[PDB]
Amino acid sequence: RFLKVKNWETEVVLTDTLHLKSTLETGCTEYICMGSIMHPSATKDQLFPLAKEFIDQYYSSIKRFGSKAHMERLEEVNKEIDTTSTYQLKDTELIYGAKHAWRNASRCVGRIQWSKLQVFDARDCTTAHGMFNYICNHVKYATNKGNLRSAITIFPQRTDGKHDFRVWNSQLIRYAGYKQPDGSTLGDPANVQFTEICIQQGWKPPRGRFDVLPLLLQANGNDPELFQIPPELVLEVPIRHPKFEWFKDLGLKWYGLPAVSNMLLEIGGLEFSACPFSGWYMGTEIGVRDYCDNSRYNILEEVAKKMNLDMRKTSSLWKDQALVEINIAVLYSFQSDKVTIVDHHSATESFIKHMENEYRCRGGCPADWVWIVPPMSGSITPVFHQEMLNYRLTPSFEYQPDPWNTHVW
Amino acid sequence: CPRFLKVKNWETEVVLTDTLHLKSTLETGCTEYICMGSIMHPPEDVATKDQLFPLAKEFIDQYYSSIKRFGSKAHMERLEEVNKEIDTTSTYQLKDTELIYGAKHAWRNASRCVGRIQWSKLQVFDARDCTTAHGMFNYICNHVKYATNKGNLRSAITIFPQRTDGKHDFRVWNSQLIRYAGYKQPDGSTLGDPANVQFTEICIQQGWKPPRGRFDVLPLLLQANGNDPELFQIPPELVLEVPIRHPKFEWFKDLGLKWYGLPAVSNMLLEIGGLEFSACPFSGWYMGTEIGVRDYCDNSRYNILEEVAKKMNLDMRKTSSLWKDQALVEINIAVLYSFQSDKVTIVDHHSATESFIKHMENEYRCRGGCPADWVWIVPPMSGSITPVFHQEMLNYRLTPSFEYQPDPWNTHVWK
Ligand code: HEM
Ligand code: HEM
Ligand SMILES: CNCc1ccc(-c2cncc(CCc3cc(C)cc(N)n3)c2)cc1
Ligand SMILES: CNCc1ccc(-c2cncc(CCc3cc(C)cc(N)n3)c2)cc1
Ligand SMILES: C[C@H](O)[C@H](O)[C@H]1CNc2nc(N)[nH]c(=O)c2N1
Ligand SMILES: C[C@H](O)[C@H](O)[C@H]1CNc2nc(N)[nH]c(=O)c2N1
Ligand SMILES: [Zn+2]
Repeated sequence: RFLKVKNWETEVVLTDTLHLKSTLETGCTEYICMGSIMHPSATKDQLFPLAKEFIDQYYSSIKRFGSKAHMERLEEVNKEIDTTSTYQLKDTELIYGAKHAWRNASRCVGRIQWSKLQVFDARDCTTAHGMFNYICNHVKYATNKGNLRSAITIFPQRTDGKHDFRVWNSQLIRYAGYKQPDGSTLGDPANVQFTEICIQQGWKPPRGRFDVLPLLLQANGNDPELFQIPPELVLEVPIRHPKFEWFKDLGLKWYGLPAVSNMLLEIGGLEFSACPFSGWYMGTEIGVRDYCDNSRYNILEEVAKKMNLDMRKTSSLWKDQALVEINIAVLYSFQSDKVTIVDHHSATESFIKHMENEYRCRGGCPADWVWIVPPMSGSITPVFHQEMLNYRLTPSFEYQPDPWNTHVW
Repeated sequence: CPRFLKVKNWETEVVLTDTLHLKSTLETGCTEYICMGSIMHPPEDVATKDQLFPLAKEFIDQYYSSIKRFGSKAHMERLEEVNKEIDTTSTYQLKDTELIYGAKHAWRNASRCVGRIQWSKLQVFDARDCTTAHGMFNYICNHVKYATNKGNLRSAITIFPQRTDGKHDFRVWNSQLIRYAGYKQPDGSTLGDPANVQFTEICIQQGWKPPRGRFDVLPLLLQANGNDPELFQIPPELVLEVPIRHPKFEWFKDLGLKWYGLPAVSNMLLEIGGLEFSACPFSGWYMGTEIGVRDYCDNSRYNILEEVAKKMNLDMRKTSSLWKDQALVEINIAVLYSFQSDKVTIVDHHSATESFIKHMENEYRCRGGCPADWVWIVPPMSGSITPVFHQEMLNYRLTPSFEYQPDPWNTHVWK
């Protein structure tokens, strides 16, 4: 059936037809909704229909469905799955597939940009040194001296599952975290385990509060190897406040490049287990989650001190006041340093515009309200009031197991 | 369906196990292929004899389980008596004990409510003997007075007679017992609460003389036994109101804001053992953000961010200055301060969400789960600095329950 989504602020109703194209499960049933669950629950035989479906939609998008090129491609893929139990994507198909995995990513508020994605083909890579080279070039290109550019680098697909390419870092650029003798934690507490895996592999930690982790790279199922990203490639921003001159003395910094490296890109039944991709930050990612999550850098109490706020009762909203100032600082700092960043008002506004675009030209836009609504000031952004439908379209970005749980050394 | 479902808290790493979902009784709107978790709402006839039997037995079984008398002589007798009632009259009547149990559990089961730690402390007023709109008015006035308690709010529900053939419904036409009027002007501006223009126009048609002010309490529009609804003014002394001021900004009181103390939902349907109570107004107390963020700062509501931003002398040219967010916090500080100062019960969103987590954990432990709607439970400001943001939740529908129902002006057959 045709499903309707309403905006309760504008009373705009949109009609979703696109959902009729899904086949992958959401996790929900008619009786139980798993909308807030973060991670809900090949062979030649399985591979061809998937390949067939992807090839069909590719030639549908370039308006040549049933064409000779289309027919020959379908035949081509058949013989190759037949004789090798896999197949290789054409360049045009790789690029199409990567852009549409982004386009279909229901948890991403940045998708108005989806067709502007620089795709780096790294499928000829064979070694960790090779991966390091490709990743360094990605970082340099994407960073672009502050004028950030969306990019994805795609390493060889899975074959037998014993020769996977993996970036072991969850993101390309992150700060180390150290368990202190006295029980506390220096740096990013979320990364303590990974940091210690790096130390155990020979990494000499500076034991500072913002130490860029090394890359840990696995090529063709081999033991991973360590590499330091050259520092001039790692763009960082000191955080200061436009009114509070004491804010710089907190000693805060962050990296300019958000780059997810632990996901799996699926295209036409092929699995790309190493596909680091990057964009630019929304301010709240740093200001709210990275800095103020209790399990992260956790700086609210400190900032509240310097603001001289009364912190005895929660109903003074002292946390809320500190939160807003921290996020003002982050936006101000990046902007002052000419580093691309978007505030959550601008981003969610762009997303509503994007949704409208997709409903008109595509018949829908899969979207995960739980992830799209920002972690602060939710209802004064327009996505809070926007009904969204969530469903799974392929090509897609999927989660995969942590490498350190499925790798025989 | 799997017998055990796990939910994780991503801040504390606490994992909880849900078995209660197995008792799910009707549908969420989601399917295997689409999730409607952010959809707000995903024939004038009634339940037949055959439909009512299993629904009644299900509820009676559950009641006698709760009082540790499952399988008792009293249990088997009640089943038999209920079965006879449905067989001869094609409906049945709940005992007072069962009515109270059912109401408390409809609240316990309400997946969109963050205040459920309080669910067993609910004063139930049995108004099933009511026959006229004047009588409904008396019952509602007593509810308001009891629940308000001079500012020491007490949660309460008043239950009017159940549905019979569908042509004799009791309805409160008001969506909430206490709301402010909205007035659309010829030039397109709105006075008062813009959300309430439609209902306000209905009241005016029915004979209400409008003060045409910014905070005019609407009259009750009460429908008894399927008759045309009738208008009543709640005695102003029963409507507790709080003027909004700010502990630091002396100019904040100059905005002339106030709000009412008692949040009371009156447009929902209470379903117990297959019986349908189409008029069941219930009330609790406010969480500050309901007023401070939604009523005051929604663009479609009172929309005061701009005016407050100006008085705060904020740079309002770039959104990236977060002037809106800064004003939002100050407005919500003002609301909590004004309620506390006047000793009217209110809870801040930090306290409420912390209590809810403790509640949820206790429910998983004693009941095997706690259905919760994340989209509704997480507050409309500062989401991730509240613990519920990081809590995975399962949403499913248990009965007894509160359900939505059509607006009565859309369905009513005028006499
Ligand atoms: C260009 C600017 C972009 C912006 C402003 C943006 C914004 C965001 C934000 C705020 C999130 C939530 C992140 C979190 O809470 O962990 C997110 C998630 C996500 N983004 Fe985007 N993004 C951008 C680019 C991209 C690109 C280039 C891709 C892929 C080619 C992408 C794919 C995804 C995916 C798959 C997620 C979900 C991640 C997960 O499930 O953990 N995004 N995005
Ligand atoms: C006692 C203090 C209570 C608190 C602090 C509280 C808190 C809340 C809040 C903040 C909401 C969201 C309302 C909205 O955004 O429109 C809500 C919804 C709800 N509450 Fe509670 N509540 C309380 C009492 C009650 C009682 C006494 C009942 C019923 C007996 C109840 C049943 C419900 C229901 C059914 C909803 C969903 C309303 C809808 O779908 O529009 N609550 N509650
Ligand atoms: C439970 N949460 C654990 C967690 C903690 C941190 C991160 C994370 C760390 N560093 C960077 C990110 C970037 C997310 C992102 C990706 C992209 C492409 C754009 C963007 N704005 N933001 C995410 C992810 C997950
Ligand atoms: C689409 N949203 C429209 C809408 C607008 C206003 C209201 C509303 C108006 N006045 C009062 C409320 C109270 C909701 C509530 C009920 C209860 C029992 C407790 C509580 N804290 N809050 C809700 C509900 C819905
Ligand atoms: C579209 C979305 O479902 C809608 O705006 C919801 C979001 N969450 C909410 N949460 C609460 N408590 N109250 C609401 O009215 C809403 N509105
Ligand atoms: C339990 C819940 O699903 C989890 O905390 C989610 C909520 N929404 C989120 N939204 C974004 N953008 N990122 C997140 O990590 C989360 N975490
Ligand atoms: Zn769902």
